[PDB]
Amino acid sequence: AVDFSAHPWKAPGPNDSRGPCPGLNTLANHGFLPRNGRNISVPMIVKAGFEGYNVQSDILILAGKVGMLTSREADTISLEDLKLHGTIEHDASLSREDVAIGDNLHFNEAIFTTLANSNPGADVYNISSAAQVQHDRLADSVARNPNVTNTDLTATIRSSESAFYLTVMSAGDPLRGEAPKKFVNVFFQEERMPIKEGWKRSTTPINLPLLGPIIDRITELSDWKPTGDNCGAIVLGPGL
Amino acid sequence: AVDFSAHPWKAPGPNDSRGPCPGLNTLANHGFLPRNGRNISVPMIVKAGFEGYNVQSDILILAGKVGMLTSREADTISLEDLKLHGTIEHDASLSREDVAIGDNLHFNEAIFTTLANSNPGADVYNISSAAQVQHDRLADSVARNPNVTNTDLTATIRSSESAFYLTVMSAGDPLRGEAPKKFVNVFFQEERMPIKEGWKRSTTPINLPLLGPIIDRITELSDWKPTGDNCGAIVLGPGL
Ligand code: HEM
Ligand code: HEM
Ligand SMILES: *[C@@H]1O[C@H](CO)[C@@H](O)[C@H](O)[C@H]1NC(C)=O
Ligand SMILES: *[C@@H]1O[C@H](CO)[C@@H](O)[C@H](O)[C@H]1NC(C)=O
Ligand SMILES: *[C@@H]1O[C@H](CO)[C@@H](O)[C@H](O)[C@H]1NC(C)=O
Ligand SMILES: *[C@@H]1O[C@H](CO)[C@@H](O)[C@H](O)[C@H]1NC(C)=O
Ligand SMILES: *[C@@H]1O[C@H](CO)[C@@H](O)[C@H](O)[C@H]1NC(C)=O
Ligand SMILES: *[C@@H]1O[C@H](CO)[C@@H](O)[C@H](O)[C@H]1NC(C)=O
Ligand SMILES: CCCCCCCCCCCCCC
Ligand SMILES: CCCCCCCCCCCCCC
Ligand SMILES: [Mg+2]
Ligand SMILES: [Mg+2]
Repeated sequence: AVDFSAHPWKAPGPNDSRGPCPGLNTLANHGFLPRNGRNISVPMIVKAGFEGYNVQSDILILAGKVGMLTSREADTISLEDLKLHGTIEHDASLSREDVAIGDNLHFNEAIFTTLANSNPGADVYNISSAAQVQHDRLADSVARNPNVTNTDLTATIRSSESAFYLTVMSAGDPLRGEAPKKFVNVFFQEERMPIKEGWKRSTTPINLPLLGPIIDRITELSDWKPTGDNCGAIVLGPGL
Repeated sequence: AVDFSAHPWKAPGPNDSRGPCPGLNTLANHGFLPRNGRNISVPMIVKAGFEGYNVQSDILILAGKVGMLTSREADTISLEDLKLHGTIEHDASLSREDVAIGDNLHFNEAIFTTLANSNPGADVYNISSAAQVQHDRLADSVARNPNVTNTDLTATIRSSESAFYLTVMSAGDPLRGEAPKKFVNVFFQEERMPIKEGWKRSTTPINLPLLGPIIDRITELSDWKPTGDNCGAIVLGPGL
């Protein structure tokens, strides 16, 4: 049985590995993944994402094995390894800076302002607000980053990530594609499960069939267009 | 200290998974990897390649983790999974057909004829013969396959594979970049270590520093040019 009371939030120490992903960082901060953020396998991620968020193995195996490429080890990563630019890590993040013009690893409040201020007049973020934020964040990178990369692949990953915050931090059925701002804000700003605030793990499995139409709708509403190269080539390992 | 008498060749049975790679197939056929070809992890590949061939973890971790993408499992593959087109598997193979116009999985004697007939008048294959074979195999694909994919990435993989047969099946120092035809022919045709024929595991470690200049020289001598977009994008998982 999973006992959330047995999984308290603790702030990471200075030598606990944390990465650019709030999903995995939050799992580590609650001990669903190792609190040190090290020696993490795809099986560990699969189990952690299921226990913490009811996210299913389909998306976690797919994403997990791509993430494994970022380390030099046979079958594990440190969470910090995931910052490797151009494997999964991309420009026009929701809460991090572009690597060419800043820190692509740590939560940045100034970047996060765009998301925080989205969906004015409501107490939830939803698909249309998520799309607007993606549009605005990409425009910011195009304006300010002379090395900006924007491809079909980065755009899809970005929509996947928005679909994650909308589903995993939902109050009701994750199908609805909306999440309380108070929950999503805690998730990004503190990398904590907002238990005190009333959040509970989804009782509905979050899998590719559920996420797919949400992802596609976020993309559609974001008014995304190709801007240049558009080759969806990933970096296959570190130090190439 | 490896005892190859403890690792006899046995023909694969009808339920044994085999893939497009003679290196891994041969390891399975000698029980360095599971003879059934199933539930193979990157650690297993690292250990197997070391024990069988003296191939080091640098190349096997890098290649292994890319290979893991081809399955639906968290941290293992079946050898047959590696046939997934556009992850590692490519057009203009040495011993398989292009997927668009034939069987990209099984050894094909007619394809192998080009390699078998290379370096006429010597009893070895070497860097210049390997380069000629790559040139000729690519020309064949460009002639006969309207869907040919030929990129910096596929060209590098192809030269890596040639460097592998030249080094792993060598008689003396793998550094020399030459291997007896009688050894290489058995390797491809029977997916067997040619022990009876006089082959022994290299006493020199085969790693990226050793392979790199061989790879680069094969490419240089092959009179290579890209096709089309030259997009080095890999397929990130099955059933996309
Ligand atoms: C399934 C539960 C997970 C959730 C809820 C989740 C959530 C998120 C969110 C919301 C972001 C966007 C952060 C931003 O734009 O500032 C993100 C980024 C990221 N995630 Fe995850 N994630 C999960 C699993 C994974 C897995 C399994 C990996 C393994 C590769 C991963 C790797 C990353 C990376 C590398 C980024 C940085 C992308 C970027 O913004 O540049 N995530 N994740
Ligand atoms: C252990 C030492 C290795 C050797 C000596 C070796 C040798 C070879 C050779 C010679 C080929 C070319 C076959 C051809 O063109 O017909 C090949 C193809 C291939 N190898 Fe390996 N290999 C090794 C390790 C690996 C590993 C670790 C992976 C992935 C886990 C891998 C995946 C492949 C794939 C997918 C192909 C097919 C590429 C193609 O021809 O389309 N190999 N290998
Ligand atoms: C990582 O985890 C594996 C599996 O539990 C263990 O055998 C190994 O000793 C660990 N390595 C480190 C760095 O602690
Ligand atoms: C998101 O919320 C806003 C404000 O409540 C609303 O106007 C908009 O239609 C919503 N979008 C979706 C897709 O539910
Ligand atoms: C980034 O862009 C600048 C300005 O065009 C250029 O000088 C530099 O070489 C680029 N760097 C990369 C990472 O390609
Ligand atoms: C082993 O491989 C089979 C398919 O051949 C798969 O169903 C099974 O889950 C695998 N198990 C693991 C996790 O190694
Ligand atoms: C090959 O290319 C043609 C033309 O671009 C395309 O219609 C077809 O679907 C492709 N695939 C195969 C394997 O024939
Ligand atoms: C390969 O062998 C042939 C025939 O012996 C020889 O002409 C050629 O120079 C050799 N090339 C290399 C790279 O040693
Ligand atoms: C954090 C999300 C990572 C997801 C990686 C792969 C999913 C994206 C779309 C599917 C693969 C890309 C080719 C269509
Ligand atoms: C199976 C052999 C190679 C497949 C993956 C190679 C990874 C990308 C190549 C870049 C560096 C390796 C050789 C120079
Ligand atoms: Mg980023
Ligand atoms: Mg092939």
